Amino acid sequence: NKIVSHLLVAEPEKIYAMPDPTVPDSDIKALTTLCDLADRELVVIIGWAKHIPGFSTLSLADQMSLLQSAWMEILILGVVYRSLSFEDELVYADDYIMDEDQSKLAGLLDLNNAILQLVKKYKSMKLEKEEFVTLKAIALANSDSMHIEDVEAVQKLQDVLHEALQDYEAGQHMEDPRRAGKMLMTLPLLRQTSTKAVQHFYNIKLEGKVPMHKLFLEMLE
Ligand SMILES: CC(C)N1CCN(c2ccc(/C(=C(/CCCO)c3ccccc3)c3cccc(O)c3)cc2)CC1
Repeated sequence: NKIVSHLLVAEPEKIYAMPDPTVPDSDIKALTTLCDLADRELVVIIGWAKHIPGFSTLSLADQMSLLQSAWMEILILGVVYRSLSFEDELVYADDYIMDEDQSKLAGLLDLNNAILQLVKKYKSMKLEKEEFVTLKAIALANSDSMHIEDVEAVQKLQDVLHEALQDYEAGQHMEDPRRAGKMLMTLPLLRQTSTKAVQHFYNIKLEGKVPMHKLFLEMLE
Protein backbone atom coordinates (compact mmCIF):
# COMPACT_ATOMS: atom_id res chain seq x y z
CA ASN A 1 0.00 0.00 0.00
CA LYS A 2 3.15 2.18 -0.22
CA ILE A 3 2.88 4.15 -3.48
CA VAL A 4 -0.93 4.04 -3.35
CA SER A 5 -0.92 5.56 0.13
CA HIS A 6 1.72 8.10 -0.92
CA LEU A 7 -0.24 8.99 -4.04
CA LEU A 8 -3.31 9.28 -1.80
CA VAL A 9 -1.33 11.57 0.51
CA ALA A 10 -0.50 13.97 -2.35
CA GLU A 11 -3.97 14.94 -3.56
CA PRO A 12 -4.70 18.68 -3.72
CA GLU A 13 -7.46 20.33 -1.76
CA LYS A 14 -10.62 21.04 -3.73
CA ILE A 15 -10.46 24.25 -5.78
CA TYR A 16 -13.70 26.02 -6.61
CA ALA A 17 -15.21 27.07 -9.95
CA MET A 18 -17.04 30.24 -8.71
CA PRO A 19 -19.46 31.23 -11.51
CA ASP A 20 -20.89 34.73 -11.74
CA PRO A 21 -24.53 34.79 -10.58
CA THR A 22 -24.58 38.31 -12.12
CA VAL A 23 -24.02 36.91 -15.65
CA PRO A 24 -26.98 35.19 -17.36
CA ASP A 25 -25.81 31.65 -18.06
CA SER A 26 -24.72 31.21 -21.70
CA ASP A 27 -22.25 29.59 -24.09
CA ILE A 28 -19.73 32.36 -23.42
CA LYS A 29 -20.44 32.22 -19.69
CA ALA A 30 -19.76 28.48 -19.48
CA LEU A 31 -16.52 28.58 -21.50
CA THR A 32 -15.29 31.54 -19.48
CA THR A 33 -16.08 29.77 -16.20
CA LEU A 34 -14.36 26.51 -17.26
CA CYS A 35 -11.38 28.38 -18.70
CA ASP A 36 -10.59 30.16 -15.48
CA LEU A 37 -11.21 26.91 -13.55
CA ALA A 38 -8.80 24.79 -15.58
CA ASP A 39 -6.14 27.50 -15.35
CA ARG A 40 -6.31 27.19 -11.57
CA GLU A 41 -6.37 23.37 -11.62
CA LEU A 42 -3.28 23.39 -13.87
CA VAL A 43 -1.33 25.38 -11.28
CA VAL A 44 -2.33 22.68 -8.81
CA ILE A 45 -1.37 19.87 -11.22
CA ILE A 46 2.22 21.10 -11.72
CA GLY A 47 2.36 21.05 -7.92
CA TRP A 48 0.79 17.59 -7.68
CA ALA A 49 3.03 16.15 -10.40
CA LYS A 50 6.14 17.15 -8.45
CA HIS A 51 5.02 14.71 -5.72
CA ILE A 52 4.79 11.67 -8.04
CA PRO A 53 7.48 9.38 -6.61
CA GLY A 54 10.06 9.63 -9.39
CA PHE A 55 8.68 12.51 -11.41
CA SER A 56 11.01 15.07 -9.80
CA THR A 57 14.27 13.36 -10.83
CA LEU A 58 13.65 13.47 -14.62
CA SER A 59 14.69 16.19 -17.07
CA LEU A 60 12.86 19.50 -16.95
CA ALA A 61 12.51 18.87 -20.70
CA ASP A 62 10.71 15.61 -19.95
CA GLN A 63 8.61 17.00 -17.07
CA MET A 64 7.03 19.28 -19.70
CA SER A 65 6.67 16.46 -22.23
CA LEU A 66 4.42 14.57 -19.82
CA LEU A 67 2.28 17.41 -18.44
CA GLN A 68 1.95 18.76 -21.98
CA SER A 69 0.68 15.30 -22.96
CA ALA A 70 -1.38 14.44 -19.89
CA TRP A 71 -2.82 17.66 -18.56
CA MET A 72 -6.24 17.40 -20.24
CA GLU A 73 -6.54 13.68 -19.34
CA ILE A 74 -5.78 14.66 -15.72
CA LEU A 75 -8.31 17.50 -15.77
CA ILE A 76 -10.87 15.04 -17.14
CA LEU A 77 -9.95 12.29 -14.68
CA GLY A 78 -10.66 14.62 -11.77
CA VAL A 79 -13.98 15.65 -13.23
CA VAL A 80 -14.84 12.03 -13.93
CA TYR A 81 -14.19 11.23 -10.24
CA ARG A 82 -16.19 14.00 -8.65
CA SER A 83 -19.05 13.00 -10.95
CA LEU A 84 -19.81 9.47 -9.60
CA SER A 85 -22.01 10.38 -6.66
CA PHE A 86 -24.28 12.18 -9.25
CA GLU A 87 -26.56 11.05 -12.09
CA ASP A 88 -25.95 12.12 -15.72
CA GLU A 89 -24.14 15.32 -14.73
CA LEU A 90 -20.49 16.38 -14.60
CA VAL A 91 -19.01 17.87 -11.43
CA TYR A 92 -16.32 20.25 -12.64
CA ALA A 93 -16.25 21.74 -9.13
CA ASP A 94 -18.39 21.41 -6.01
CA ASP A 95 -20.03 24.69 -7.00
CA TYR A 96 -20.37 23.91 -10.69
CA ILE A 97 -22.32 20.97 -12.14
CA MET A 98 -23.40 20.60 -15.77
CA ASP A 99 -26.24 18.33 -16.95
CA GLU A 100 -27.30 17.29 -20.47
CA ASP A 101 -29.28 20.51 -21.01
CA GLN A 102 -26.33 22.55 -19.74
CA SER A 103 -23.86 20.64 -21.93
CA LYS A 104 -25.98 21.24 -25.04
CA LEU A 105 -25.79 24.96 -24.17
CA ALA A 106 -22.01 25.23 -23.73
CA GLY A 107 -21.47 23.41 -27.04
CA LEU A 108 -20.04 20.32 -25.34
CA LEU A 109 -22.79 17.69 -25.42
CA ASP A 110 -20.76 15.41 -27.69
CA LEU A 111 -17.65 15.56 -25.52
CA ASN A 112 -19.53 15.36 -22.24
CA ASN A 113 -21.53 12.24 -23.06
CA ALA A 114 -18.19 10.63 -23.83
CA ILE A 115 -16.85 11.66 -20.42
CA LEU A 116 -20.14 10.44 -19.00
CA GLN A 117 -19.33 6.97 -20.39
CA LEU A 118 -16.19 7.01 -18.26
CA VAL A 119 -18.23 8.11 -15.24
CA LYS A 120 -20.58 5.17 -15.90
CA LYS A 121 -17.93 2.50 -16.50
CA TYR A 122 -16.05 3.47 -13.33
CA LYS A 123 -19.11 3.46 -11.08
CA SER A 124 -20.35 0.25 -12.72
CA MET A 125 -17.17 -1.27 -11.18
CA LYS A 126 -17.21 0.75 -7.94
CA LEU A 127 -13.83 2.50 -8.26
CA GLU A 128 -11.94 3.42 -5.09
CA LYS A 129 -9.94 6.56 -4.35
CA GLU A 130 -6.83 4.37 -4.05
CA GLU A 131 -7.54 3.10 -7.58
CA PHE A 132 -8.33 6.62 -8.84
CA VAL A 133 -5.12 8.16 -7.41
CA THR A 134 -3.06 5.38 -8.97
CA LEU A 135 -4.81 5.48 -12.34
CA LYS A 136 -4.62 9.29 -12.48
CA ALA A 137 -0.86 9.06 -11.99
CA ILE A 138 -0.61 6.26 -14.58
CA ALA A 139 -2.29 8.45 -17.19
CA LEU A 140 0.42 11.05 -16.63
CA ALA A 141 3.15 8.42 -17.03
CA ASN A 142 1.78 6.83 -20.21
CA SER A 143 0.81 9.97 -22.14
CA ASP A 144 2.95 8.84 -25.09
CA SER A 145 4.88 12.02 -25.64
CA MET A 146 6.46 12.30 -29.06
CA HIS A 147 9.88 13.27 -27.63
CA ILE A 148 11.35 11.89 -24.39
CA GLU A 149 14.96 12.42 -23.33
CA ASP A 150 15.19 9.30 -21.15
CA VAL A 151 12.85 6.88 -22.88
CA GLU A 152 14.29 4.45 -20.29
CA ALA A 153 13.53 6.31 -17.05
CA VAL A 154 9.90 6.98 -18.07
CA GLN A 155 9.22 3.24 -18.50
CA LYS A 156 10.57 2.95 -14.95
CA LEU A 157 7.95 5.41 -13.69
CA GLN A 158 5.36 3.48 -15.70
CA ASP A 159 6.59 0.13 -14.33
CA VAL A 160 6.44 1.41 -10.72
CA LEU A 161 2.89 2.72 -10.81
CA HIS A 162 2.11 -0.38 -12.84
CA GLU A 163 3.48 -2.54 -10.01
CA ALA A 164 1.68 -0.40 -7.42
CA LEU A 165 -1.59 -1.03 -9.27
CA GLN A 166 -1.03 -4.81 -9.39
CA ASP A 167 0.27 -5.06 -5.80
CA TYR A 168 -2.76 -3.09 -4.55
CA GLU A 169 -5.33 -4.82 -6.77
CA ALA A 170 -3.88 -8.20 -5.92
CA GLY A 171 -4.04 -7.15 -2.24
CA GLN A 172 -7.34 -5.42 -1.41
CA HIS A 173 -9.23 -7.05 -4.32
CA MET A 174 -8.68 -10.81 -4.52
CA GLU A 175 -12.35 -11.21 -5.59
CA ASP A 176 -11.29 -10.41 -9.22
CA PRO A 177 -7.81 -11.33 -10.55
CA ARG A 178 -8.43 -9.82 -14.02
CA ARG A 179 -9.08 -6.42 -12.39
CA ALA A 180 -6.02 -4.28 -12.93
CA GLY A 181 -6.41 -5.14 -16.60
CA LYS A 182 -9.98 -3.91 -16.45
CA MET A 183 -8.65 -0.76 -14.73
CA LEU A 184 -5.84 -0.38 -17.34
CA MET A 185 -8.30 -0.98 -20.19
CA THR A 186 -10.30 2.10 -19.28
CA LEU A 187 -7.19 4.13 -20.01
CA PRO A 188 -8.07 4.05 -23.77
CA LEU A 189 -11.51 5.72 -23.48
CA LEU A 190 -9.84 8.34 -21.27
CA ARG A 191 -7.37 9.06 -24.07
CA GLN A 192 -10.23 9.54 -26.55
CA THR A 193 -12.12 11.97 -24.39
CA SER A 194 -8.84 13.89 -23.95
CA THR A 195 -7.95 13.75 -27.62
CA LYS A 196 -11.33 15.09 -28.72
CA ALA A 197 -11.32 17.63 -25.91
CA VAL A 198 -7.93 18.93 -26.93
CA GLN A 199 -9.02 19.27 -30.53
CA HIS A 200 -12.14 21.30 -29.68
CA PHE A 201 -10.00 23.45 -27.34
CA TYR A 202 -8.07 24.59 -30.45
CA ASN A 203 -11.01 24.90 -32.86
CA ILE A 204 -12.56 27.59 -30.67
CA LYS A 205 -9.09 29.16 -30.16
CA LEU A 206 -8.69 28.86 -26.38
CA GLU A 207 -4.87 28.37 -26.32
CA GLY A 208 -4.26 32.04 -25.89
CA LYS A 209 -1.02 33.66 -26.94
CA VAL A 210 1.67 31.96 -24.83
CA PRO A 211 2.05 28.29 -25.93
CA MET A 212 1.15 25.71 -23.31
CA HIS A 213 4.72 24.42 -23.42
CA LYS A 214 5.95 27.87 -22.35
CA LEU A 215 3.54 28.04 -19.40
CA PHE A 216 4.48 24.57 -18.08
CA LEU A 217 8.20 25.34 -17.79
CA GLU A 218 7.51 28.59 -15.90
CA MET A 219 5.40 26.78 -13.27
CA LEU A 220 7.98 23.99 -12.99
CA GLU A 221 10.28 26.73 -11.59
C1 LIG B 1 -5.18 30.20 -21.82
C2 LIG B 1 -4.83 28.77 -21.31
C3 LIG B 1 -3.64 28.90 -20.30
N1 LIG B 1 -5.86 28.14 -20.74
C4 LIG B 1 -7.06 28.30 -21.41
C5 LIG B 1 -8.21 27.42 -20.92
N2 LIG B 1 -7.87 26.02 -20.84
C6 LIG B 1 -8.99 25.03 -20.65
C7 LIG B 1 -10.31 25.40 -20.92
C8 LIG B 1 -11.31 24.45 -20.75
C9 LIG B 1 -10.99 23.15 -20.30
C10 LIG B 1 -12.06 22.09 -20.04
C11 LIG B 1 -13.00 21.76 -20.96
C12 LIG B 1 -14.02 20.63 -20.53
C13 LIG B 1 -15.04 20.13 -21.55
C14 LIG B 1 -15.39 18.68 -21.15
O1 LIG B 1 -16.79 18.53 -21.18
C15 LIG B 1 -13.07 22.40 -22.39
C16 LIG B 1 -12.19 21.98 -23.46
C17 LIG B 1 -12.23 22.56 -24.79
C18 LIG B 1 -13.20 23.54 -24.90
C19 LIG B 1 -14.12 24.06 -24.01
C20 LIG B 1 -14.03 23.44 -22.70
C21 LIG B 1 -11.97 21.44 -18.58
C22 LIG B 1 -11.87 20.05 -18.41
C23 LIG B 1 -11.78 19.46 -17.13
C24 LIG B 1 -11.79 20.27 -16.01
C25 LIG B 1 -11.88 21.65 -16.16
O2 LIG B 1 -11.87 22.42 -14.99
C26 LIG B 1 -11.97 22.25 -17.43
C27 LIG B 1 -9.68 22.79 -20.03
C28 LIG B 1 -8.67 23.74 -20.21
C29 LIG B 1 -6.68 25.88 -20.04
C30 LIG B 1 -5.54 26.84 -20.38
